[PDB]
Amino acid sequence: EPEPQMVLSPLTSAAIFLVVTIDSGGEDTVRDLLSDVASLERAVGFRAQPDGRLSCVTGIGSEAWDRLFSGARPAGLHPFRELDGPVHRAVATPGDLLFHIRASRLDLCFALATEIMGRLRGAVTPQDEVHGFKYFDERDMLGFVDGTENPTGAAARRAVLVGAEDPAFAGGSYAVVQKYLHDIDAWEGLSVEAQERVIGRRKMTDVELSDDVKPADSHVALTSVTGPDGSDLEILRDNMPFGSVGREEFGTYFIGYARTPEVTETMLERMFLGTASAPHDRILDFSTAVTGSLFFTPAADFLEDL
Amino acid sequence: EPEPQMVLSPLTSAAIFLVVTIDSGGEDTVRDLLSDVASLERAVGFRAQPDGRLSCVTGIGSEAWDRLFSGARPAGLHPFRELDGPVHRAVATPGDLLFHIRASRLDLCFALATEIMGRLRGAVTPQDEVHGFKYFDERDMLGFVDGTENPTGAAARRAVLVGAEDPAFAGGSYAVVQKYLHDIDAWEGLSVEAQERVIGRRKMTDVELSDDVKPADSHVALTSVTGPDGSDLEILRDNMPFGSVGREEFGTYFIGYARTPEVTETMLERMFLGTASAPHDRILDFSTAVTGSLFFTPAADFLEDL
Amino acid sequence: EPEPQMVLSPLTSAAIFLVVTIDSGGEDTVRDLLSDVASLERAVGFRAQPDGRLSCVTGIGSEAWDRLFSGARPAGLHPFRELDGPVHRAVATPGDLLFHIRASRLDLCFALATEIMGRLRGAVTPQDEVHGFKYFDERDMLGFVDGTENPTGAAARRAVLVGAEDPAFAGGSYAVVQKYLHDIDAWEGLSVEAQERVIGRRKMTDVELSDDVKPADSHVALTSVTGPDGSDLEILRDNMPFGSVGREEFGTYFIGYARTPEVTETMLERMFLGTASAPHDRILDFSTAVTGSLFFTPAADFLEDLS
Amino acid sequence: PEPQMVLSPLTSAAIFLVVTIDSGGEDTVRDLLSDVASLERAVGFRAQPDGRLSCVTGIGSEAWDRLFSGARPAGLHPFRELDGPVHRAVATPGDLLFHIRASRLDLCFALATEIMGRLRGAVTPQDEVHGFKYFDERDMLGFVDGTENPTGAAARRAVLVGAEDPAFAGGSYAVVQKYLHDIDAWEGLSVEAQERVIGRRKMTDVELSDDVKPADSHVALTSVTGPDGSDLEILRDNMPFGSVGREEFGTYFIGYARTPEVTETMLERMFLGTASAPHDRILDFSTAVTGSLFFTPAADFLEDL
Amino acid sequence: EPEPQMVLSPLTSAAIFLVVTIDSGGEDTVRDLLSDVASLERAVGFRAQPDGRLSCVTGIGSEAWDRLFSGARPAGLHPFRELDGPVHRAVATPGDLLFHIRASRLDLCFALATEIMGRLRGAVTPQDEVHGFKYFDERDMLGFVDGTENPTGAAARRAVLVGAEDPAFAGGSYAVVQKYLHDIDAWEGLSVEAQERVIGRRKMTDVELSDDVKPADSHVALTSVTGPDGSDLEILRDNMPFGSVGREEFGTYFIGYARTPEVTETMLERMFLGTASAPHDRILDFSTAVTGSLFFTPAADFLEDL
Amino acid sequence: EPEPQMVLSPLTSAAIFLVVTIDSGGEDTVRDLLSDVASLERAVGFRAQPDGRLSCVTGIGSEAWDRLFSGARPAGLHPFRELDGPVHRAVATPGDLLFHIRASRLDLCFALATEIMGRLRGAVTPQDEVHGFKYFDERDMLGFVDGTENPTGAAARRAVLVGAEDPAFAGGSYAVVQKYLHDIDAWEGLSVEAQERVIGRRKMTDVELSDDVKPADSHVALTSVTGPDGSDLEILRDNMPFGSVGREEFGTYFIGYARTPEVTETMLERMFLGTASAPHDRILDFSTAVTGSLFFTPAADFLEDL
Ligand code: HEM
Ligand code: HEM
Ligand code: HEM
Ligand code: HEM
Repeated sequence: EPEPQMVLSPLTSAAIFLVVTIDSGGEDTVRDLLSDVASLERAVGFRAQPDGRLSCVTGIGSEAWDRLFSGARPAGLHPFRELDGPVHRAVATPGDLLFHIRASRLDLCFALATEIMGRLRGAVTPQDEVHGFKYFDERDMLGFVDGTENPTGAAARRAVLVGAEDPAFAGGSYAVVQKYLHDIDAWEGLSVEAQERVIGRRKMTDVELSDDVKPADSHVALTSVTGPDGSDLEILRDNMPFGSVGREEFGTYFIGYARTPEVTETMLERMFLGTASAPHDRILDFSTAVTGSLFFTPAADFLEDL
Repeated sequence: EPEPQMVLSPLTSAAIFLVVTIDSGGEDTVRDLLSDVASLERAVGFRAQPDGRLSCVTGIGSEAWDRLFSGARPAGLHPFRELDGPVHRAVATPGDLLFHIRASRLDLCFALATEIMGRLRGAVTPQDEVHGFKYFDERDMLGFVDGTENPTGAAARRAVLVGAEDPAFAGGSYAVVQKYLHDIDAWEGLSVEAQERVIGRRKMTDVELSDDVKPADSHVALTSVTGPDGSDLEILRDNMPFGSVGREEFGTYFIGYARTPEVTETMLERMFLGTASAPHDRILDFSTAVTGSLFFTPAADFLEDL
Repeated sequence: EPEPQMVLSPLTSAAIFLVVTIDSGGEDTVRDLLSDVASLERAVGFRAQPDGRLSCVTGIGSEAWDRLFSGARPAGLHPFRELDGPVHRAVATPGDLLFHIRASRLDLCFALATEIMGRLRGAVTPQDEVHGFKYFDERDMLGFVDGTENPTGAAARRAVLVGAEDPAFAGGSYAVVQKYLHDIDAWEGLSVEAQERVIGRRKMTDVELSDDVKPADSHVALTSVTGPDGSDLEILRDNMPFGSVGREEFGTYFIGYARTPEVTETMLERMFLGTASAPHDRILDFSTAVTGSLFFTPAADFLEDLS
Repeated sequence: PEPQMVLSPLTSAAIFLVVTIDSGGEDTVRDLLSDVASLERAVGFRAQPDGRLSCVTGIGSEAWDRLFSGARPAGLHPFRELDGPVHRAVATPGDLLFHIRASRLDLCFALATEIMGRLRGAVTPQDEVHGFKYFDERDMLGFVDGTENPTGAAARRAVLVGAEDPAFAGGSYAVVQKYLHDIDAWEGLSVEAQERVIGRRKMTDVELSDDVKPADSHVALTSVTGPDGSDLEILRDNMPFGSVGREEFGTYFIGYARTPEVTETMLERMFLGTASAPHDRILDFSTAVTGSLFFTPAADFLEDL
Repeated sequence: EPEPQMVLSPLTSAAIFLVVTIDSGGEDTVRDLLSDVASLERAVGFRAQPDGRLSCVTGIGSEAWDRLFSGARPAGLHPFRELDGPVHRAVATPGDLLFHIRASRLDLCFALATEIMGRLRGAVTPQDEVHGFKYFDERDMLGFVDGTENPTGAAARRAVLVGAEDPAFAGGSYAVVQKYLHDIDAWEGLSVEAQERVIGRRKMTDVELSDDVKPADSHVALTSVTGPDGSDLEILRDNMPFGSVGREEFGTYFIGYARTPEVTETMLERMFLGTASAPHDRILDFSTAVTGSLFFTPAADFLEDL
Repeated sequence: EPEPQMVLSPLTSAAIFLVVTIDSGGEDTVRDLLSDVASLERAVGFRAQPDGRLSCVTGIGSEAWDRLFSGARPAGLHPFRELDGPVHRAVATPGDLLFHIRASRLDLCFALATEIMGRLRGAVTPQDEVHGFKYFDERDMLGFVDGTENPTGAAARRAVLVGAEDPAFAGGSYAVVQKYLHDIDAWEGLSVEAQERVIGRRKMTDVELSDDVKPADSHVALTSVTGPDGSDLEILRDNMPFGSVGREEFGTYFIGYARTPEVTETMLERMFLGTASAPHDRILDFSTAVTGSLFFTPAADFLEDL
């Protein structure tokens, strides 16, 4: 079988998100790193066995793919599609490589990132760097438990991993990243009950609102998508809080994995463009996307055979 | 193909056992809960990732099944069979629903139980509620390590999960519960060596007694059962100590999972009714069963498709 | 230099509260136990070094004291004073001995309680037994962080330990216990904002409400007491949640330590009888006291020097 | 007098927050200062036994005059800029210091949010650093950092203001400097060369013998004996920080002492050098980008506002 | 279908290595133990659930196999082959039974070893006993991170477990043990850079040296073996530091598992005898092997069916 | 005030006991180390803040003291007094320096011991080296909880630390070490009840036997000593289990601290020589002392001012 990257691994207490573009004539240096990335992961990771839980997921953008590789392309790989809604906008920003680094400790993440960037120095330009941290009982900056309804086990495997529909890239996945900044002043102006109506779940207990009470423009309502078969379309989210108190930055770093970008994009469209019953996702009234990129995260063996 | 409940999950340091009967005209409320139980489990459980280890196993009694569902019944589902032995008696007590809730912390168990009972309020009558706690190095109230010979891996899967013998209910299991109260005064009257002869294992080291020394009326001897094919008949036990010091209650809450109740019942019969070589299980001379109920724990997907 | 009991020790994740009365002619058996209690604590506790954090605080009631001991009495030792307010009542219930047992694990608590009761069997009658457990991020059954404003360090020592004002009992303390049951249905009927106005603190963040917004009948307002010298009167609280889901019991087991019972009683009076600005503590509209007892917890050396 | 948590040990997470007080912001600041310990408990109690949340509040020299009337701490003055032949220790603006520590970053961030929420519109942020533990108590140079910190009574005598200034007993002086390291240059050296810069073995953290230890090594220059012949000591709570993209690999230096003279003597030896050493060799790989001095008063001082 | 021993389990912080020879007429006692070994493992192990991580891997030597069993032999089972190189020698020493005991605590290891030896007393002669301990961030006595490049997941399973090539012993594995003593005085005489050239990896960061800088006589170079198929030949190593400061013993206890001993032996030959480009492994200039034994570790069910 | 060594620190899960004699003309090297010992402790210890709990207590023997220092001697410092009882003998063995190294991890202990011995190499001869480990719930090799009645707080300070009775050495303490080997075969021949009568406490629960049942020749009875004022004379014990399964070594490494050796010696005399009511300590019927040494552990500042 093909061996996937750690795209199915659970949420950790620390994360580093690193997005870079490949400079002119940097292809060679990048290809060398890509073949050594798993090697670097073990080099750092083994030091903190067995509680370290260091992993790195490497993603490659659409434009970057053509510059790096000859032959077949992943069927669903394309640039992030900008969504200009009536009120809210999902922007597309540059990104060739994604490094999604997770561990139970930030030091492990930072050490690995140092090794990666040390090898890439002079071949890449950094676009974005976010240091994520767990906030209390798995909460986001809005004060709600975040990640509850992530699929697990076989359900996760079927939702995330590329299969027979694109057999040359089986074991791969698609990652969509968006950096969100929150308007905390406005958010804290709402009552808890009002906030619950925005999300679609109880704040403290994380219990889902009943279908009779759950608004149609609530986050949970709009991101609940059924396919033609009537089965649920699911994504795996590894969102992390981040921020800077001085600059009044309180953020959610969104990352979602899916076997096809169509699933994530459908959810994006419902959020930004709305449905017949909802103008847009109410969460966006308190959340601004400042980045937006799409990457293909190939199977581990693909990177190694370079 | 069918996804079982957490019937194969290991012992935890905290547990809540909840047994209720369904009131007249409470069927509708119960069916609604049953479809939401896994949802409630995640809602509470996700807060304490990743060390929480919160799980809930839901069981349905024989009489309750007929009230709740139409169509096929699990082949082995029947009311708990009372055993009136010459000396000791295994009583049958009322119970329609079983909630076997486990976590590494009691708060998680209590929180989930609160949500379940909050939804069931006015539709059910509580019969029994036990808060179990780990006692030293996996000991019971008799001071012996308890659970040692539980099957693991494939052996556990084959012993616990319903398979091809009842294909419509594959992935299900049968749970037998008995609340035992111990006569500690009498037990502590025995020497350690005498106690070892009752159980069939060394007290401190938990090493099994050799076959030449192990009495025929010892607990280990009587609960060791070989089937017609010569293979060992096994059950998975999740026993928890409980008690109240003031009321002089020192208890073992027995729960055993098996793919067919015949296995558990055979062991029960040997214990209470005895064999040709043993009058009864010597453990019963220091243990009184005060409850007795049998439940079928269906596959997770069965509950969800309601 | 007198050695106090673990009355200054922090909150743990598990606790057992045990209240018993001494039967007729049980005095001798009780005195023997009291001299061995610290010994039993070590016997169980040492097994779980160093994360066990097993402790037992032993308290003796007013009536019980006279039955047990011959000489001087602690100056502030008296039976719990029942408070019959216009609406709410703080009941006084029987209790001769208090065992406040804490550890990081319930097994340690249960093991010690077993040894104590095994020695006391036939000499005492159990009045109350509560198994307390930590609830999330130090929350009570009302869903609020509970214990925030407990004094620490020197402030705790000055607030809790008997000193020169009663030198024969220096290193002792006074414990007031009340078992509260909560009306969760009524409580969950309120909005979070309304609940915050009852307590006097933000629910999720545990941040105290500003003085301009904090109601006069809020829990925090009424339990804030300044003495004649203008300094704050403080108590050390070791409250634990408890309950049974089936019987719809959601409880707070209140225990407060102070160097004099006057401090705790003042707070009690303000809660139940009210002030000029407040009828009563709004928390009592959702909380019923079902027990009430006062104990003196002597210095460790006092217990050891028996017989 | 009850001191702040200036004697508390190093934690795995820290937030350093330096702000200046805007014109007419004094009132808002004084209100916060009286509530800071209250806010610390509000957040800290949530994580009660593992959390180890603490906040040390420091006040600058210029800020002190704007905030308070009456006596000043004897040693309180603005950070003294040191213009050495080669290296420079810059002085940058800073009125308030918030040194926030915990075993988890969330606790630090939560407390910082509450503090800044109260100070919004009254202060301007100058610096914000999120510190993290790096392996076995290492700094960005790859050396164990904090080994020779005083403990127990020795720490108490070195850090806490006593009878020499009785009105401010239980207080302390904090010097902060944000350092950025030239990792490329540093990693160009052999381990042995690096050891000669620091004055200790890299892996084992064992101090070099006096026969081998260079006179311009970090350990040599920061070893100071007073007129009484006893060692002059400071308590350091240095934390690594950085951003991989911007090539920032930093040490956030913070040192507590009962008098700033001790820290300043060490600073002078580092930047200006001695007769035997031009300067501290560590500075050849380290650039100070901030420099501020604060007085951290006793806890009761803040509360009685 | 066959259940293997814990040969795939990760490194722990404590270990006991026990090598014994079977005395004349001790076969019967040994066979009885072998059938009870898993039983003894559970008896001790269950006490420290779930963080104990107690395991025991039992190995049987070539000569011992013939004395114990009739019928088929594992295809690759033979005595350890002594290697007399020009300079360095890999000695073969006596060993009939191997007990590889691991846990997160030494007490668990010692307790199990006590029970095993208690049963074997008078039937076996101890040859070697080593108490291993974790040294900082997974380091060996040479001060390098040790075990980094161990295979994981499916790769580990394919490298370690006997399969269809010997179907009667599927689920088994081959263990090679060597006790090494290090010349620390000589080693510490080298600069860090010189030490890095001996190993083939950076000392502190554990990052592998680039192929342009990595010497041909470095440890990593010589133990990197590609098969006829062009794929990498891998072994699973569970090396533990040990020693005594007074007697100047600073040791590495080498143990390597592989599906065939040919893999381990190839690496051994390259180390001791060298290649065309390298005289011998430079690590041996600072390391002396004092024991050398080869064992077959059968599937668990093989031991149980005795 | 004088700063003591970590003689009051609690028991840890790992320990190394190191006893050496000073070779001829080794005094200078030893004095240099003694001044650096605290420095070496911090160098290793700080790496594992804050759970490492690394400490080293350095002790100096009577004969060694005269060779190392001029001026005053500790009042109670003398060679270990051999006790030749009717049945059992407490031997005196050579020892000039004691290093009592403790931590929560063995690696820390081993690392520090390496540094100490590295500095002392060629100036000292090792006499004894023991690696101690925690055994279950603070048990010794006899299976009893060991250390229960150790004094704590002020009581410990008054029992252990030299005070005004010898003001020049205030903050110092006296350490007596004895390596005991146990006859486990004989011990396990006794019933639990018989073992309880030997010790004077219940085996499993660690509860002290009542005075009516406690034998006069029990360990607890003989080591209970009251001074002239009727208060108890106490010592602080840091006993650690050790052993080797192959060589049938199951040991207790006894170390006791006291402000004067008279206390420890009184207990020793009662144990070996007996009283009017007891021939000897029954524990000695199952325990053989193979070493015996007495050391003075000076205040920390004494070592530093060298
Ligand atoms: C009265 C309450 C009970 C207590 C305190 C108790 C305790 C124990 C103990 C100490 C052991 C040996 C260690 C172990 O393997 O777990 C054991 C084994 C066992 N018990 Fe029980 N038990 C009780 C009731 C039952 C009941 C009612 C059943 C059957 C329905 C049962 C089935 C077993 C089985 C199958 C074993 C494993 C025997 C073997 O294969 O070696 N137990 N029990
Ligand atoms: C450029 C950033 C700095 C780094 C990376 C750094 C690193 C270190 C290291 C690795 C040590 C040895 C281990 C230890 O005992 O902590 C040390 C010691 C020390 N450092 Fe620094 N340091 C820095 C700046 C400073 C500054 C600005 C001062 C104050 C003027 C200072 C004062 C000290 C002192 C007093 C010692 C202990 C010396 C002794 O008594 O042995 N350091 N530093
Ligand atoms: C003298 C004692 C030995 C020491 C101290 C030692 C140490 C090391 C170290 C530090 C590494 C690099 C990190 C790692 O991947 O584990 C390594 C790699 C390795 N060692 Fe050893 N080793 C020893 C003996 C052996 C022996 C006898 C074998 C085989 C029979 C062996 C096989 C390997 C293999 C296969 C690797 C991985 C190489 C790669 O694929 O990069 N080692 N060893
Ligand atoms: C032969 C090895 C020894 C073993 C296995 C051993 C074991 C024990 C045990 C199980 C206890 C009771 C629990 C406790 O309080 O710690 C105990 C108590 C004690 N032992 Fe030992 N012991 C040994 C040698 C010694 C020696 C040589 C001394 C004195 C020099 C000593 C002094 C004591 C003292 C003072 C107590 C406490 C007595 C009391 O007040 O209850 N032990 N020992």
